[PDB]
Amino acid sequence: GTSNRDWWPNQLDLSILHRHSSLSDPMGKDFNYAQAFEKLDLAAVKRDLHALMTTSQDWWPADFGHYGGLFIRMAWHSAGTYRTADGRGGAGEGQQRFAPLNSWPDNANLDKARRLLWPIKQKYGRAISWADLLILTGNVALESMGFKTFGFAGGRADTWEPEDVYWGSEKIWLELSGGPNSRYSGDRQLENPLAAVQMGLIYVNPQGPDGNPDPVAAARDIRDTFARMAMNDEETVALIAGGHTFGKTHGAGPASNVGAEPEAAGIEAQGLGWKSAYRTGKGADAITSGLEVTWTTTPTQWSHNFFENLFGYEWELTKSPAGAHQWVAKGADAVIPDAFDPSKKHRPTMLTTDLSLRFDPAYEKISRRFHENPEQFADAFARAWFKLTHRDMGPRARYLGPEVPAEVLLWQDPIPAVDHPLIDAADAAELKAKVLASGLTVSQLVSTAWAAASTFRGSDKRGGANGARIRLAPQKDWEANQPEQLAAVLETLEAIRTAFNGAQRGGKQVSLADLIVLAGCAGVEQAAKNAGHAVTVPFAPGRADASQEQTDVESMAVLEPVADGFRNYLKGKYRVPAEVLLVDKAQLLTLSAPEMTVLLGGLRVLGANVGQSRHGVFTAREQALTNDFFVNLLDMGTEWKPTAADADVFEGRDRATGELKWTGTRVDLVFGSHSQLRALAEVYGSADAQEKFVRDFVAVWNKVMNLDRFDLA
Amino acid sequence: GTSNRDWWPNQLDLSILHRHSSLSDPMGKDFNYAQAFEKLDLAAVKRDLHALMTTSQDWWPADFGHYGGLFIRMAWHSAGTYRTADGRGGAGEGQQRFAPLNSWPDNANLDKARRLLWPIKQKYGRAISWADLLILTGNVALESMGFKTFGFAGGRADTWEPEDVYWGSEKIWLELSGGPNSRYSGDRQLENPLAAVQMGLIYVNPQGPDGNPDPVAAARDIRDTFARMAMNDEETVALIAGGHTFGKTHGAGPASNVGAEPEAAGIEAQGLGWKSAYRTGKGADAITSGLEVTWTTTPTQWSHNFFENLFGYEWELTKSPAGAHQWVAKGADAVIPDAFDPSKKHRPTMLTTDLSLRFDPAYEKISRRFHENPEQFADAFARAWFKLTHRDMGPRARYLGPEVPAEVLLWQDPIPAVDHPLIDAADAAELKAKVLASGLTVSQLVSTAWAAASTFRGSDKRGGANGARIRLAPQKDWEANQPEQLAAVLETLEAIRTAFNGAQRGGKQVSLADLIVLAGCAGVEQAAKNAGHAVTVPFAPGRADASQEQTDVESMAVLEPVADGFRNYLKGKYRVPAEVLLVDKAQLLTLSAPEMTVLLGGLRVLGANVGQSRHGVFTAREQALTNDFFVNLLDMGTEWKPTAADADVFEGRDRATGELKWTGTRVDLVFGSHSQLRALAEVYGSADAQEKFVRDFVAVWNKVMNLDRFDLA
Ligand code: HEM
Ligand code: HEM
Ligand SMILES: [Cl-]
Ligand SMILES: [Cl-]
Ligand code: NA
Ligand code: NA
Repeated sequence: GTSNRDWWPNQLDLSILHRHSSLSDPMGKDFNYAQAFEKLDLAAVKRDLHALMTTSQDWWPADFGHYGGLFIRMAWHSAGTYRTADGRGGAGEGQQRFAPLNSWPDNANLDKARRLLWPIKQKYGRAISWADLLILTGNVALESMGFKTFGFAGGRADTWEPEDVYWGSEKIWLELSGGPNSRYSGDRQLENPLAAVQMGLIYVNPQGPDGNPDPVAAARDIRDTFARMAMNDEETVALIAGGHTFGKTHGAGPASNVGAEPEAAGIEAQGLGWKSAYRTGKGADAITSGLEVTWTTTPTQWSHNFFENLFGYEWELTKSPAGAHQWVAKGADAVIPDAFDPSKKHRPTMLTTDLSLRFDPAYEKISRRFHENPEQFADAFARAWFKLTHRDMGPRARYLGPEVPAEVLLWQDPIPAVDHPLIDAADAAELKAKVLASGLTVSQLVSTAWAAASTFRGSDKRGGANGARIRLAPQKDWEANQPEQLAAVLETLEAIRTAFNGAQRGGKQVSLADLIVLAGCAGVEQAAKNAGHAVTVPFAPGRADASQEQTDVESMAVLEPVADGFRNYLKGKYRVPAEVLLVDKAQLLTLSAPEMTVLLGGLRVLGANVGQSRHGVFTAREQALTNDFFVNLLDMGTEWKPTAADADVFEGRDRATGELKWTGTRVDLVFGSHSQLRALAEVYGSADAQEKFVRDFVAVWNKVMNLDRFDLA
Repeated sequence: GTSNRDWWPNQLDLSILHRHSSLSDPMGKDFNYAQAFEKLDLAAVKRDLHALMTTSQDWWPADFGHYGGLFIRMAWHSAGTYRTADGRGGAGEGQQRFAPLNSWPDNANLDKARRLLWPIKQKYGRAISWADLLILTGNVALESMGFKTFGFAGGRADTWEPEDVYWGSEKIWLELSGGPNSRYSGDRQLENPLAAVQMGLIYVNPQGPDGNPDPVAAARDIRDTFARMAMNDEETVALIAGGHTFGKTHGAGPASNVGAEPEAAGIEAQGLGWKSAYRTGKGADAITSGLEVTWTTTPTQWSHNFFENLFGYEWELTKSPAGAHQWVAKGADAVIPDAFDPSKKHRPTMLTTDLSLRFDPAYEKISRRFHENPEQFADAFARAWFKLTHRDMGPRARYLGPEVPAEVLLWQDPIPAVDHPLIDAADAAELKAKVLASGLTVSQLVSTAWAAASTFRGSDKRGGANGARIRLAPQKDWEANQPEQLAAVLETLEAIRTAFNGAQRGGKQVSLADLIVLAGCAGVEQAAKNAGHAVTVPFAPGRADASQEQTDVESMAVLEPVADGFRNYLKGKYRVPAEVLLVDKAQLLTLSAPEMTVLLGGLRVLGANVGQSRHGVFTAREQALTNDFFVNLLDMGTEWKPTAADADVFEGRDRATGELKWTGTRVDLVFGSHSQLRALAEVYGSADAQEKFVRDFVAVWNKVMNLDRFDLA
């Protein structure tokens, strides 16, 4: 059946904004996963998981009698899709069980691992999500094998459909770089927001870059992709060596024996895939990656044998039974156990990417320290494993259950506890009046609170106004935030804060994070009053202020808005049309298409544009909250043409006289072009809509102010 | 950006079941369009529309000074996408304003018509939908030009995104027949459910079949496509000749002058398309279809001149200025007015498809009768226009406003008024007890009520249990309905009804339509009791019994389920996989994916399958309402293989013993295969879910029972 995407393959796609509707969710409207999980008997789940580790199923027999390596791999891949650039991927939504991840070549035979878990998922039902269970299973694997983990938080609610993520443009699984849809350009520069070297891989190719088995050049790919997953060199070595302390790879015969991935398999496969024609197709004969490597002498027990072997032997190149490049210690005795035959032993083997940890000079220093000090290795690995598997879980306030680690980590963008009474409604009213009396304008107030709150992204639940990090490095100097205007606003607000707090009794004080938000509320209230309407914008106190020392500046860089259509801002010139970047930003802000539409048309007339640009300011009463944007955008009396100077800026002229009325960008004019967006703009641009517009504006404004407020959840 | 549809183009698509979520709807959850419309001042709207008719705008000047022709065309195209095979298309959702219809070649320049109506839409806002306004504007055009309409009903709520409709498989707009994706095969047999001859046409090609200007062969296409749109010969001739009493076509220069359709046009085009480089690009120079025909001597006034000209002249083949085939009157004087120059006149002209009305023998007899009896023509066209524009609106209970015609029409599938007191709760308890005492089984009761209620389709809102049409021709004889079993159930229920009604006082009686549904409720209650649960199923009385003379048997045929996965029924072999047919039926029933899931798993264990098939009856307690379907479908102890005899039937065998446990179809096993469906099935198949399953089952059962209950809405 031919579809709209077939006829108009470049039209903007809005369906990303209406994923995750109540229609696709089996749970009731009022289901609260946190409440369910808080009553789980986590200890009982962990006992069942422990027993599972050594209870082999004949349809996928356990290597060495123990599923722990499989399950660590499973949990690492669940977490390993994460990209810092947009926060997408990661374990936090259990997306490994949906397309396309459930069928990525790097996730081969993890469909077996998930299926092994069904009896436990079934037993506990809605009290443990799949997302939580994949991570918990990896922790219990670790623990069962003698490794002390750093802790565990629950609270990853399940999702019910695929997320829309850009994973690349290649049309062939695993395509080597340099093709028509190459993710590389220049001197091996991977395109943002991608964090893997080939389509369908987690990070790197285990044989080496595009299959070339050079440990030195592989190290460059590891470093780059791990950095794009928020891990530095120490964390990267710890994670790779830690994980390869356990289990084995699977490459017993040629890869051509392996059949269709799950999404392509027949219905009788019942959601499994990669059925293999090689011998028994499983167990001793398993084929997963096509490598055949077993790292340590005790693959079911924590040890420091990975680095003993890596440093203790000299390595030579060889091929697995499927023909993949890997390495063997030919000088070694046969000390590595066989997974099924107690009468066989094997020499040590390593991947090309393992040898990277010894032959890249920076890695070698770290690997040597871990080798000589395996207690340092074990702490670094525990910490990095916790970070890997919680990186996309959001603020610590989301963490559930009895094993949450008490240590506060810099990467968590931590918010100090509030130890004092909060402002009440009367206090908030007094502060709103003081802000408006200071001389700060509607535009200043709205722009500042927007800048503070709109760094939130729901992909990894980082960002938002909590912390008052707008006042700190680097947010204070981001171009989108108008650093000299911002500095003057914050000085005024800080003076108001000092005066209020100095006048109080009995410990009551307001944070600057709360005041920035409250002051934006006052701006919105004043804008409505400018338009002849009395409204109260809701405000919830309880944000706290983080310090510069509690703020990782380099980690915060990926939150910088380089495109913010809601402020008509584009930091430079991108291949991606600006209207596409708008929808992407709306998706990160968790906005539907109606909410995006109302919010943008109101921000335009409140004076939120960077630089005070006139683009899209389709009103003669700027700083009044009206539906002017929509009424004037939709007026057929105005004709629109791209300017000679810039094809992405448009002039709106009176159709009869030629008189210049307005200018606008693609972000502005898409609302008059796109057939779904224009239908929305019509609702808000109708003569009966002034009350609706104001109410819907205030509701979406409040939603944005509260995106990071999981303390109130 | 590579998507799941790219990697797995044949995987089942569930997004169709989650269109139209509250996420995409700008109106609040509680907006009630019927209530808004009821308060509109329709008379004020109609005065505005009358004024618009001759208010010419320079960007699209009115032909002859009057937009009426353009607007009748616009309304005829809004309604003209309708197909009886599935009920999809039609005017009832205002889909003309969204892709792909807004950009179909046959809808060229209707983007201008819709834009002319923005100021009226804007003025009245939410109280008049676009869907209603398109139809209203066509009525006003008719009225304005001297034609008295049969009436008008409001009530078509707006929608906010494209419907998913199969419009064909061609990848080229307007592709002629016999291509790789041909919609024709055999002896010009058009594939169901399609009702147009080429992709992007409303019905037929105005030049003739595949462009061949043969009025006789064109007549064959007209008859077939119009019958696929629920119109017989009399209605077809009345509509074409009525419509072409007005206005003109547009073909002033070569079609190569006309630019991108709306969905492909530049952002500066602000939602319009087909910009033309020919002279002024508009008005006297307009190009729409490429034909240049004006039918009558008074194109802005109702007349009898269409049939005078059709019969009064002999016709010669000629070419328009764009090169299209059309016809000109031999020897005629220049009597037809020019649209813009009062000093020019033109000879009568006709389309190939107009000449069909004279040269097809059956049409000629009707056209002659209308020529000789123009009052008969006027009444037939009025009646047909009402039917055209209301065919997809559903029961008369949905019709709103002061111009609804009182006459009840056979095509409306009419339901007699209720003139008596309804049964109360005590009476319903008494009847349920009589039903369960009769010996009728759970399977009988559930199957009968399912058969009665599941004929509903939300595309055109036909069907459903109101009317008790299951007892009439043709529903009583449909194979899916198990005619012999059904007859024995109905006999028993009709005896219960007669006895109850005979014992009443004061006019109280129960209809058989209500009793059928109440008896199904009793079956579900009994099934719950069988499973050890205390459940009460909701029941709302007030259905009435329609007569055979109120039930057009030929129109009812299109409602026959030839595939009903809910009963594991497939009438024959289709190209389309059975699971795809299931999702299609769930969409017609207005179900989401969770609702489809719960409903099918419950129906299986209640004994709803046609023929008492054991396919998918994964329980050892048939006729008990449990979640056995899900728990047993998801048991990894069972292995599934297609049978040697039929690849679409599967055996489930104990994996260790080889013993046969179950059989299933594709409909059954898709719930264990498709990654989104299996996630749903896992919720219902978990140890904590028996209560949720029962409660969600009873809710979706009741939803299905009430689909046509617009008397309660
Ligand atoms: C440069 C990064 C990495 C590469 C290229 C890599 C590559 C692979 C490959 C090719 C296998 C074999 C899959 C199979 O054939 O069964 C695998 C196995 C495994 N990997 Fe990694 N890996 C990386 C990092 C990780 C990390 C960060 C962890 C966890 C902290 C991890 C843990 C595991 C485990 C436990 C297995 C064994 C699976 C089993 O016993 O069934 N790896 N790795
Ligand atoms: C065999 C079925 C039909 C065919 C092939 C047909 C074809 C066409 C075409 C080619 C045009 C010219 C479009 C343009 O260039 O602007 C048109 C115009 C029009 N048609 Fe039809 N038509 C059909 C049925 C109908 C019906 C059922 C109605 C209404 C009851 C209708 C009402 C009109 C009107 C009023 C116009 C004039 C538009 C104007 O003045 O701008 N037609 N038709
Ligand atoms: Cl994601
Ligand atoms: Cl439709
Ligand atoms: Na994420
Ligand atoms: Na329809």
